Amino acid sequence: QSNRYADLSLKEEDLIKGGNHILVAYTMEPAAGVGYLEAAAHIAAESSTGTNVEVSTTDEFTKGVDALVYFIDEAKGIMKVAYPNDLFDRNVTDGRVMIVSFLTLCIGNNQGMGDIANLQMQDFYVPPRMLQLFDGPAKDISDLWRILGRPVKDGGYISGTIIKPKLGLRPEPFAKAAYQFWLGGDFIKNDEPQGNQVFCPIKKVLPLVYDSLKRAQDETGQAKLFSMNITADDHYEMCARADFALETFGPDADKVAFLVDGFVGGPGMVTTARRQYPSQYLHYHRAGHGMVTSPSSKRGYTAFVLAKMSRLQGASGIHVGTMGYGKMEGGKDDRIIAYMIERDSCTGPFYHQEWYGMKPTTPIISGGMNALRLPGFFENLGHGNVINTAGGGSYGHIDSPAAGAVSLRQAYECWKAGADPIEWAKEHKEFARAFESFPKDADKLFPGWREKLGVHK
Amino acid sequence: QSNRYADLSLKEEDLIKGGNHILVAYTMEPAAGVGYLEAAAHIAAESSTGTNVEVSTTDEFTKGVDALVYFIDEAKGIMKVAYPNDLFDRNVTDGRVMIVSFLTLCIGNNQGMGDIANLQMQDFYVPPRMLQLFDGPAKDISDLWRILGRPVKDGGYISGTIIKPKLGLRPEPFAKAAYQFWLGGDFIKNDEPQGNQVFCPIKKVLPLVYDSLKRAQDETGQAKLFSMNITADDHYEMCARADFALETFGPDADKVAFLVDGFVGGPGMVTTARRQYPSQYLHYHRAGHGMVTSPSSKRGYTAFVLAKMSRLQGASGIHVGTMGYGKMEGGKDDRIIAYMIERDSCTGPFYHQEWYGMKPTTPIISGGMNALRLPGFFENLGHGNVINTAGGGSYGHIDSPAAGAVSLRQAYECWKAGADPIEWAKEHKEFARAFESFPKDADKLFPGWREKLG
Amino acid sequence: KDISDLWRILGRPVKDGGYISGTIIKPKLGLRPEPFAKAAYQFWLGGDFIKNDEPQGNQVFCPIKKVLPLVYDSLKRAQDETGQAKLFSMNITADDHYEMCARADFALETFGPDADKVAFLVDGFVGGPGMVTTARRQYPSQYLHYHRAGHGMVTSPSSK
Ligand SMILES: O=C(O)[C@@](O)(COP(=O)(O)O)[C@H](O)[C@H](O)COP(=O)(O)O
Ligand SMILES: O=C(O)[C@@](O)(COP(=O)(O)O)[C@H](O)[C@H](O)COP(=O)(O)O
Ligand SMILES: [Mg+2]
Ligand SMILES: [Mg+2]
Ligand SMILES: [Mg+2]
Repeated sequence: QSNRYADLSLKEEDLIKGGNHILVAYTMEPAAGVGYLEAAAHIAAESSTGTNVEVSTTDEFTKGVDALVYFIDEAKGIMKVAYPNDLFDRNVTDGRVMIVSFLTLCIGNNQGMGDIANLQMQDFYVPPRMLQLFDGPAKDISDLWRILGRPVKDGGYISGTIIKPKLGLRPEPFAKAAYQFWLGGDFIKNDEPQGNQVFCPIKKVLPLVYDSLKRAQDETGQAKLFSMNITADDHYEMCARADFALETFGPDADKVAFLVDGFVGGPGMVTTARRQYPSQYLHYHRAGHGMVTSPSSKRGYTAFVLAKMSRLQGASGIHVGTMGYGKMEGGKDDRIIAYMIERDSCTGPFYHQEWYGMKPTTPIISGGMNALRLPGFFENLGHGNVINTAGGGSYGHIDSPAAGAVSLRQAYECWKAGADPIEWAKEHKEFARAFESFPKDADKLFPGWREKLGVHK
Repeated sequence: QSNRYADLSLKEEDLIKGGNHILVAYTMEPAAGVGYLEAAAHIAAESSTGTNVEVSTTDEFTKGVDALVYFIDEAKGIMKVAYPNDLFDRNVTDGRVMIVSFLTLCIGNNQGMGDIANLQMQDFYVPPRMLQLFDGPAKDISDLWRILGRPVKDGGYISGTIIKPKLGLRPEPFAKAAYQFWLGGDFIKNDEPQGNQVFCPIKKVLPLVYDSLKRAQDETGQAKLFSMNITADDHYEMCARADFALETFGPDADKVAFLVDGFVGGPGMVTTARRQYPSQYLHYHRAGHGMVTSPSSKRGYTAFVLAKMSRLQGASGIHVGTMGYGKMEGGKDDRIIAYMIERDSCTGPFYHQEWYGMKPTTPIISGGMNALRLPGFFENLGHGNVINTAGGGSYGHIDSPAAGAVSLRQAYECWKAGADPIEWAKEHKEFARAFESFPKDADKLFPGWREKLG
Repeated sequence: KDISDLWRILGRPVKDGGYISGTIIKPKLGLRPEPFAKAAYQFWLGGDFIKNDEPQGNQVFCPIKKVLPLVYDSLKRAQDETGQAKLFSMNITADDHYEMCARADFALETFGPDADKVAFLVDGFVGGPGMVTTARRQYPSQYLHYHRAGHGMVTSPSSK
């Protein structure tokens, strides 16, 4: 099928300039005894206009929408395919494109082919017209900065946490833990699985959470933010939770973000939040993604691809990991993921992308961070225009959750001032106490801290 | 954490009899330098009530809902976890459980832990009360048999296809292609990506397809079935397509199945079809699943787990592959996947499951099949109470799509009669002509066929 | 839905699960919410199944919003004490389609994790096919209890 579904003489520069194709770059390894080009061509066919044999029903018009392999490097195990724009599904309702079609064609059936050892998407290019037909984000970090009374341009670090334990707190205990963090921090979110468990019903816990928000706001003089999980199988269940949340928070309802477990939940749930509640910050939680985005995986698509898709879907923010600075699987090069979702112009691993003013998706950092690890994280990224949720780093603090929230903020102020963390600790109590809260991390990152800070009987 | 999130003295037999836990069996390999139990215990914690450090907010009540490792085999790389039922989310609207919560906890964050090399679910057990709170299927194959005028019990083989090419046919060509197959076959479905492309809009093609269904019904005197793709990001787009489909088919609207790309589309799209249009057969298409279900994968979950979940979600039927008899990745032991979704009582790789009358999900066979390959597939499976869609096997036939449909039916009749395929071909032209349509398959499966068939 | 779904909830064989004990709340009209809830609790200590009498709904002396949460408390209390599941069949009969749905929605929300144990009773003969289909099509996952009040006006042995 090489003759029909491959044209290795096409120039990528031309395919991009034309603006008539979505381009996709994969890593690929063919099965034993299978030629590399024929594998790529079969993938292109199975991912667009054909199957594994000739069919009587094929006409010449069909060939015009064939996906085409325009580049392969067998030595490097790379293949690139051009997908004509007209292949992708459109809403009958409003003509917009849908991400589920992109997934179906470009990373659907080709993941189960017997003649393919493995196939993973590394990057993709979206031309101007296709980008115009995606929803894109309706809210972004600047809306949160505005609420917090900080500059809508470069408003900087937003301190946050997840309520701990991840499951098991009853309504009153849950509301109290929320209150305690907000005395020092900006941002609280449900842990990914917390919803309407029988031991902590939503109708009971949420009004109490709002009371905690009000009390913290009155006492601190600062606005507070809450990100609520509305993930659910039933579309109308999602809307029921959402409707109840906004009514409950009343005059502070703009401060309610909606969290959706978008990876295991799928594009449907993300779009429900985005289209039915565009005026609420949409928080994309990627739980489960590791099953394909892991460094050891040669299937599906990468974390980078996921983040870039989420921006098109209309996520206000998305988890991008800790880039090797915490407890999940990530490395320092993952900073490109944040750049791609927050900048108007950025170059991915294979494709440069212009966003033409589409709103930025906030990079949200979570997973094993604390005040001691943050200075190193910020140095790698180059800035702090982020939301940083730290469950362990906050509730794990020896003094209080509030002190934990403060320690996170002081760590950012330390890095921003370009100061020495140990010396910074000498003038910032909460930050200093984080060393004693997480001594194993302290010994590794800042050896000799006990001696320098006078932490001894 | 081992002391808290593992109790290897718990008896699995007791955990099952109690009916208070969902049990899950994984393959697991810890990261380098990490002990197996400490890995397992950490996995249990991250999948329920805790994190990687102690927190001041922990109370004693939280421990009662801790997930517990109750079994490990470091040598075989197996671990099993008991998840208390109360952990899982419930609708405020109607109290039922949701599959996305099961996914979030049992195969969510645990796929990205740095101290875990890999982790994949092999099987799970659902106790009676949790099962009562799942939607389950509302329609099944017996509903199709009833329409087709066949016994609602063991109605047997349903011949089918996918329209080929998978993308690109315009409305009139598309509808004409549909008509040609139905002259011989029962069942047509959209290929997984076909919807409202600009070269073939739904409002244009669907009325033409219905015309094709009517012409074939009048001419064959047999009822026909069509499975339409309604997959879409927007819930209300799905409903727009569904509403239009039912109105268009009018008095035959009961013969319309709704196809959903449930893996890439997610539980949200499946439940939209299941709950808003329960009286329509819901066809679960598993496009994308190979990224975790592949034999080469050590992450996510297996095809078996996926299929078992789909039944809980309320799929009327789901793709289960060709079990090593076609072009995708599958083997003969995959027949257990079909058994688990269609039987009332079956034993999985790790757990026996009673279904207590929940409707069976139809095993749908698709992917590189033709009349020559079917006899081997049926012998392995043991029956033909299946829907078999063959795109290439049908439109690939040298004579016609109708002839292709007949050859598929004749292949089932051959196996059912326990006949020799080469000798069966001597009395069935359509079946015989399938040898010439796919000579390469013919040479492998039936060497010397050219001489015997002349 | 059918009786096998009820057998399943009750933990009995889904095939030939046998006798389901039940009752109607007495007096047929007149109990206030607390008295009504108490009567429900008392039967459920021994029985499986309770249903509204055919006319009981939202009378001014016993509003639905008041009584239904109390009935659910009684169902829970009986379940906890007997270790047996209990069933309740609620009248949602009403002229207005949207009144029926309001009652149905409120009932399922109220019963929360036990909402599958709520049946919907419809006075189908005097109420007509419209009301029956409303329950059947808008709430198919809830057991539909057809009450034939009024039927005797034509079905009587004396009727021709
Ligand atoms: O459940 C958890 O583990 C977290 O709350 C982190 O808690 P801690 O702050 O206590 O570690 C986050 O949901 C994960 O980090 C998500 O991972 P990611 O952002 O990589 O997708
Ligand atoms: O798109 C296709 O390739 C098919 O129409 C097969 O066409 P052919 O009959 O022409 O091969 C099916 O969708 C796949 O088999 C799905 O795979 P699975 O059932 O394994 O999920
Ligand atoms: Mg979490
Ligand atoms: Mg297909
Ligand atoms: Mg009565």
